[PDB]
Amino acid sequence: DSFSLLSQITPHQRCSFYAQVIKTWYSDKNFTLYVTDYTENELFFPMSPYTSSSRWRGPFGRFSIRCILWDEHDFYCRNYIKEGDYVVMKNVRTKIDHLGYLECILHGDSAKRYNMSIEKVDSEEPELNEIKSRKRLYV
DNA sequence: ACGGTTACGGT
Repeated sequence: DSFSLLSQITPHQRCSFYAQVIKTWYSDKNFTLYVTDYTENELFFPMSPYTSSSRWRGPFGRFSIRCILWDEHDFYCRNYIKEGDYVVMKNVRTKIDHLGYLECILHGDSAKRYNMSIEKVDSEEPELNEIKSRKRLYV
């Protein structure tokens, strides 16, 4: 395998990437992240800066992807991965939601068939240098 | 059934 920029991923494949967590949302069914590497993808939602009432502060346009975490991925991350953290996600599955937007999914995988994972990366890892420099262009 | 639909809500 190898890592891809969010700009390079497409629907219905397995992929790995480094990203920054912008937004998290827990429910009693799953844990959801919205992550960016500050590269654009035409299948991402165009986040608006004009919204009345939003805690989103960017990036705006098509720069972030929703990640739905199920089961062990959910339970592990829900009280651990926080907005602003950096993460590395490996071998996750992509699909398209009902409105045609790219989206990434971590199903429960007890049989350990897929080797999926998500861990925090220390804010200072040099693997984050690109995300950090690109971010400079949008702030 | 292996699920949750919409870019907020801020649980």
